[PDB]
This record gives sequence, C-alpha cells and structure tokens, in this order.
Amino acid sequence: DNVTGGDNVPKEINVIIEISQNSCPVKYEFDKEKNLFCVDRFLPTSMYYPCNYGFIPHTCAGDGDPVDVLVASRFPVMSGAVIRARPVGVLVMHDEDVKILAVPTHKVDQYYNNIKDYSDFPVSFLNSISHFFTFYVSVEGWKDVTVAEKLILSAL
Amino acid sequence: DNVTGGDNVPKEINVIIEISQNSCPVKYEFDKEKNLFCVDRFLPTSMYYPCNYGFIPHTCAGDGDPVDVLVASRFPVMSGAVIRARPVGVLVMHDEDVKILAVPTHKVDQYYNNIKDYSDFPVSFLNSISHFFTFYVSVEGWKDVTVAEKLILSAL
Amino acid sequence: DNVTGGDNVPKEINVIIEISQNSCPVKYEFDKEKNLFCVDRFLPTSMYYPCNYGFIPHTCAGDGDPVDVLVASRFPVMSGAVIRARPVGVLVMHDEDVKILAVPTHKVDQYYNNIKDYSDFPVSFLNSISHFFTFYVSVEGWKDVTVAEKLILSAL
Amino acid sequence: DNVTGGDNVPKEINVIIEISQNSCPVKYEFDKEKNLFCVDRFLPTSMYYPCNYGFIPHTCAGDGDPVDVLVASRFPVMSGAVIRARPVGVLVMHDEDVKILAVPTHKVDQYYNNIKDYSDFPVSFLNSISHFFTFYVSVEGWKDVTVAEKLILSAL
Amino acid sequence: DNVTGGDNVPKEINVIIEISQNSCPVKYEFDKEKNLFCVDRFLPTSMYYPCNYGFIPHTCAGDGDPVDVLVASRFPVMSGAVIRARPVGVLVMHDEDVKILAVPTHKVDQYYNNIKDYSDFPVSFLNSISHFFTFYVSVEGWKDVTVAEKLILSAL
Amino acid sequence: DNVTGGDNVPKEINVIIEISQNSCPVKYEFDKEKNLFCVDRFLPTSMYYPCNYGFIPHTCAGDGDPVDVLVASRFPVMSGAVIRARPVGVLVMHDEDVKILAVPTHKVDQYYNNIKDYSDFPVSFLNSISHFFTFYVSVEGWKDVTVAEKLILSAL
Repeated sequence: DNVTGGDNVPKEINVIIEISQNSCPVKYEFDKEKNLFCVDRFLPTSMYYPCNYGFIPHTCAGDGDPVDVLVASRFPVMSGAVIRARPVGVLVMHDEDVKILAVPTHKVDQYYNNIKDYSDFPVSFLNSISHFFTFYVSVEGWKDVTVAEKLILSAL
Repeated sequence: DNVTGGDNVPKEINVIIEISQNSCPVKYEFDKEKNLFCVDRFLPTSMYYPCNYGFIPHTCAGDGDPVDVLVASRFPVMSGAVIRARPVGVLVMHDEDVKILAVPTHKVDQYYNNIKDYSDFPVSFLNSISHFFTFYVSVEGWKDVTVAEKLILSAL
Repeated sequence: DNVTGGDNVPKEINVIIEISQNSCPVKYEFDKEKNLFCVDRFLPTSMYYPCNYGFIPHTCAGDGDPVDVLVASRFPVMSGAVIRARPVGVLVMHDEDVKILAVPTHKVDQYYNNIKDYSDFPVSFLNSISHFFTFYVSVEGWKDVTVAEKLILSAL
Repeated sequence: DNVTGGDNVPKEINVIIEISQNSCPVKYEFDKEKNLFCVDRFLPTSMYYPCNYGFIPHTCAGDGDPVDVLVASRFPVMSGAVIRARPVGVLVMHDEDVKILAVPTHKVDQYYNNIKDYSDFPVSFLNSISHFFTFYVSVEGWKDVTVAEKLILSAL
Repeated sequence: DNVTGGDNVPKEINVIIEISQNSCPVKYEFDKEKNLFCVDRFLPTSMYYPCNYGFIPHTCAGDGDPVDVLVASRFPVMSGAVIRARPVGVLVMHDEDVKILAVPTHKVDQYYNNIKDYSDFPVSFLNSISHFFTFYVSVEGWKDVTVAEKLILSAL
Repeated sequence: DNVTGGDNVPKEINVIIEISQNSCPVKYEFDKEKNLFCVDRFLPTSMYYPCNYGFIPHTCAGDGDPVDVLVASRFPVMSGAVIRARPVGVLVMHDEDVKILAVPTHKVDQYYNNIKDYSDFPVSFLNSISHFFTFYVSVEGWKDVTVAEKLILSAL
C-alpha cells in the first residue's frame, strides 16, 4: 500500500525480495490476498536461485502478475526487504515469460557501477541464469537495458 | 486478519511458521497484540526445534492459545511464512499440551506423499521429537491422524 | 502502531531488530513511510555488526530519528523481531551520535544477569564495538547505565 | 593408506566425503598425488549436490578412478570425514558413468533403517538426483542394491 | 605425531577440535588407526554441542582414551584445528566420565581473560552443559580448575 | 611435501586456503611444525576476511614466511583446500608486508576471465581490501600483475 514501483521508474525500481540468492530451494511468494509470504513449493530440483529474486510492487505484466526481477548482489538479501535497483537487461522465455536482471543502485552498492547492460556481466553468469529457469520452457535469450525499461513501463 | 486456518480444514491446514527447524535456540513467538514476532526466550538448553514450528491462525485450543504445529520439511522455512500442510498425528503431553505433527502438502513437496500417519516416519525421528519437548513435562505419546484432525476441528 | 518503547522504560526497553549480529554486511533499515525493511546499503567495508542492532519504537532522538540500540546476545536475532532488553551503557560519538548497549532481560536469557553496567563486559568486547562504528567519526567513549537511561527518557 | 573400502564390503562401505550436501556449488576433489583436497571447479550452474558426495577409498572403476558414492543424510557431512554407509542402489549414466546411492548404517543413523533399496526413497528424491547429474550426459536409470554391490566388488 | 598436549601443561593445553559448537548434530571423532575424522553418529536427539568439543593429543585417561575438552568460544572452531586453551574446571559424570571445560588463552581471545574458574561463567551456561551430556548418565557436578589440572596431569 | 607453488609459476599458482571469505573472525594458520591448522587468534575486530586467504606452498618471502594470497571467489573455499589461481596484483603495506590478489583460473571459474589486472575490479572492492588490512599499519597501495609475479618468483 505504502510502497511503489520505484523512485525514478524505469531507471530505478524498488524490488521486494521474495527469495534470497544462494538460499535453500524454497520458492517463497508474496500472497496479495493474505498479505503474507507463502511457501509456493520446495523446488523438485537440487537448484537454488542464482540471484535475489522478487517483484516490482504495483506492476501488472500480461499474466496480470507483477514484473519479476533478479537482483544480482554481493550478499543475499532477506525475503521481505525492499532494495533499490536498476535494470540492466531482461531474460526472455516461452513456457512468453520475462525476468528483469537488475543490480543495486550506486547508493546501495558501488560494486556494480560498471554494469550498465546485461552484457557487462561475465557470459558464464548470464548462462547460469538462463539454465536455471530452463531446467528448474524455451529460452529466447537476453535483451538490453532499454527493452527491460520498456517492459517495466508497460507494466505500470 | 486475511489468513485462515486452512483451505480444507482439517485435511489441510495453513501453518504460520514461528521457528525454523535446525535454527539457533531462539524461541520466537507471534504476538497478537503487537502484531509482530517477539523473542520469547533463548532456550536454556543446547537444543533446537526438530521441525519447523508454528501455529494455525484463528484456532483456539483449551488454553485459549492457537493450535501448535510441527511441520517436517526437507529445508528450514522462515519465520513468518505460511505453509500449506497436512496433519499426520499429534504428540500428547502433560505439563494437557498437544503438538500437531504435519507434513507439507503434495503441492508443496512430494517427498512426504508416503507419510499418511505419524507411524510412517522412522521411530527414531518420532522419539527425537518427544525427547525435545520433554527435556527442553510428561509425554503421553503419539496419536493418529484422525485424533489430530478432531483436535484441529475442536479448536476452530 | 501496536508496539511501544518498553514495558518499564527506561529499565526495560523493547528493541526492534534491524540487523542480526554476525550477519553479512547488509545494513537494513526500517522505513516508517513504506512500513517495510529496506536495504540502506551494503557496507563498503568487510565488517559486520558486532551485536544485534535496531531501534526503540516511538522514540525521537535529537536528529528526529529513533534511539539506536546494540543488543548483545548468544545467538543472532532476526530482523523484524522485538526483543525485550535492558540498557547497560551508551557509546557516545561525534560525526553527536549515541548507541545504547543493552542485554536481553533475565526473562529472555539469564546468561547476561551479571551484566549490570557496560564495564561488566570484557574490555576487548567494548573496544570491538567502538572500532566498528569508527571505521565502518570520533568516539567520545562509554558512559554508564544511568546516562543511557536518561538518554532513553529524553527521547520519549 | 590406513583406510580401506569398508568393514564388510560390499554390504558396508567406507565413504570419504568430498562435497557436503546442500553446500555452495564448489566441486572439491581429493587429489591422490598431492594428498590434499583441491577445488576442481565452481559449478557453471546454480546447482548443489543433492547428497553428500565422495568415493570409496582403494577402489578402481573402469576409468581407473575410485567408485563415487552419494550418501543421503539428515545433515551435511564435512569434506574429509569418513562415513560408514550401505549401498541401496546405483544411478547409471552415459557420457558409462555410475554413482552409488547409499545411506548411513544403522549404527550411524537409524532414520534410514527402512531404506533397503533405492526404490524405498520417494520418487521425487530419486528424480532430483538424476536431473542433477544430467544438467550440471544420458541417464540410463536406477538399478537395485545387488547391482550396486556387484559394481563395488568389481572395483575392489 | 608432531603435536603434543600443550605448551605448558596443565596450565595450557592444545586441544584438537572434533565438533564445532552450534553445529548440526553430527558427532565426529578422530580415528587414530585411520588417521582421519569419522562420523561416529548422528545424534538421536535434536541437540547440538554447547561448546567446541575435542581432545588433548597424547593423553590417556582411565578408559585408555584421550582427555575430552569443551572449549568455550565466541565463534565455532572447525574440526581438525588446534586451539591453545586453558582449563577452568571439569564436569564429572557417571555412566566415571569427565569433560574438561576450558577457554581460549589470552593470546587467542582476550574475551575470556576474566574466566579463571568454571564458576566465573553464568550458572545458566554451566547448567546447559551438564543437561546436554545427561540427556543426549548421572551428573556428579562441577569441580574447580585445580582438579581439572590434576586430571590432565594424570593422563599424561 | 607433495604440493608445489604452482603448475606454471608465476602465471598460475597453487594456493592453500587458510581462511574462507565471509567466515567468522577466526584467523586460522597452517603450522608447518605441527603439520596442522591452528587458531592463531580470534580477531579483536568485528571484521571478516574479504577474500579467501592463504599461502603459496614452498615459498619464502623476506620474513622467511610463505607468500600470502587473497583469492577472490564467488563462494567461500574451505580451509585446507588447494585452489589453482592466477595473480592479478599485489597490495603493498608497511607495518614491508605484501598480499597477492589473485583470481581462480579459467579452468576453475570463468567468471573472472575478464580480470587480468587488479584495476579490472571495482575500486570499492579494492578499497575494502586495503581498509581490512589497515584496521584489523601503513598501506602503500596496489601494484600491477607483473610486480606480483616478480614477487612470487623472488620467493621461490
């Protein structure tokens, strides 16, 4: 109720974290109706989320659901916390299902200052992300920061 | 306010987790009046909760307090999260004080599909649970899924 | 809204934990306006909070901000949890900026029963705390339980 | 030098753990020549070993390498530790590459007393294991405890 | 072979850690014959070792086995590591079975400088230790640093 | 005895890890004489090692001691493990005391393929490292991969 999609959408977005990176395979999901986090499922695979994973509050993608976001970070961020992030790209898949890739803003961590587009990350990292969402499904590929921004805007 | 005791009480119950299994000996407790989790105590024993431990929202047992539930799981579930569970038994103790034993529903984890009654678990596991609540108190023993269901119904 | 500064201010205080001791360098902060925890920043230093760190709800120090409290404990307490604590001292710094040092009440953990004043802790511990806040800034030093209590009262 | 393949091969086997279950994606490997554990690699996938993983000392499979073993357990076992286990099955793959599935002996943990063959585990668990080794490669399937025992004997 | 019982027995002792404090219930044990750590057992109780637990190398108590030592510490110490400690007391039990209680030397951590005898710890802590060894057995009680030293000397 | 300083010194070095990154403040140190890891000390500061920290076996710097190395990695590496790394720079300090900065080789993790010199890391990261060694002492600054290589060669 008191939290929006960002300070400066689409350049900066607020992301509510649902699942911490490098956590056990527990898929938490915020339940709008209950106003609480629920265990959606234990993953049937010995896999973990490769980045902090959550959503942009008050967005509505095609499915009616909020825009999902991967936030790369140096340390896991707890479920329930808001992090100020900036998109750098989007992973596009058919099951169409997109996942924004974002990094913390310079205010939050300067480590990622040099990541301006998804391709500024190591390809091994990008490939690990697309593998996760495939095998945990057809992966169309990565698209650039502008496409991600446009997707965020259309969901507002 | 927006969360009930279950989808399909008593066959399925919502459980709000207070304490994660295999966590440090911190006894958290949801405080209705504060509407927040509080540290009830640090356990005076080098013991930890043998399963995720919490309560069924909007139940009222004899003591006036909600029904307490142990949820066995493959990984710890965070305090505050709702998990959909199904009872399989009840641990009955005198201090009378009962603890429902439940497993995640098939939707949440299929690992426990074959646990239909408490006696389907290894006896070593069941014994570990009764030891915990004794020594962390007189343990009457285990009773079956039907008794657990009846207890849940009487608390609605 | 439903939680106050303490049962028995200033002898006992409620503290809402923001950051767990011995956690990753993630500075969480409760955001009054959003009514949610936010990532203030990832610490630019390979440092961690030396005690559970949080605030006394409904206090207003000079800066307008709630009184901050370090709660020493045997195990980390999760962000969001309320712990009943008792002040034993205050760390006074110029950037003036004070941090209450408190321990869990006897109800919560009897380990700290013998800590009645900050000087009852090992000096190595006290020094570790002042080093943290300096280097993560001029440290004026420690002041006693009475001063801490008076500071808490002036913030009510 | 001072550790053998088991007390009672093939019914009981000693397994030297290399990688703990539910650990970070670090593939450790014992290096015979160095007589030390080495980081073989960081896994290119956001995957973790689904069970404790290691080898039977002084075995020699077809590849010349020791027999590899997954040991299911209630808690991770540290790299370097010997655990007394008993095979219950084998996962057979083509890249031929087999992985023994074993459980702790009754002496070590009675939880698994009722697992006498791999099929006594939940199918979801078995499927998680075969998925891991595929996607972290052609999986032929599971074979029974007798086949696993025969494989262990041929490697002595 | 290259490690002794202490620099300055019995005032200072070397302790080889077998089990870390606040670890999962895995009882590791150094096996002299194998020259490796082995899983003795998974504890049948949801209990954990209340302090780092290990032995003094090249001691021989009545049972023929090395002297066992609990080392209190601020953080867990890994299995396999040597820590320089100083005894402060002994927990005496009948099953006779004694456990030395020791703290890190001032060189290793100054936190414990003020612990010169077991009774300098909070009674809640001491009681937690005796409860653990009872319920994980008849506890005779605590004896002072001099008795502990004499026990260490008789085992040399 | 059976492990050397590297495959291809100085372009590639073997590093024996002593302390894991993001671990508790326990300074472990390999003791040549005991042939075991020892607790050197608990750090007097609420600080942790910013990278995996260890040494190159069979090197001898000016002090007579092996060359120390920070190995940046995506996940902590356990104490005792050998990792194949490549130097990218050196942190030079006066107390002269140098710390090699290295990354895993492409074989071990491709994430760091693009780090060829220390300056390819974010400055915030480099600054965090120099702060750690100062405050856990005069920091002269960073020098390039060639200087690091020359230092490694002079220690052979």
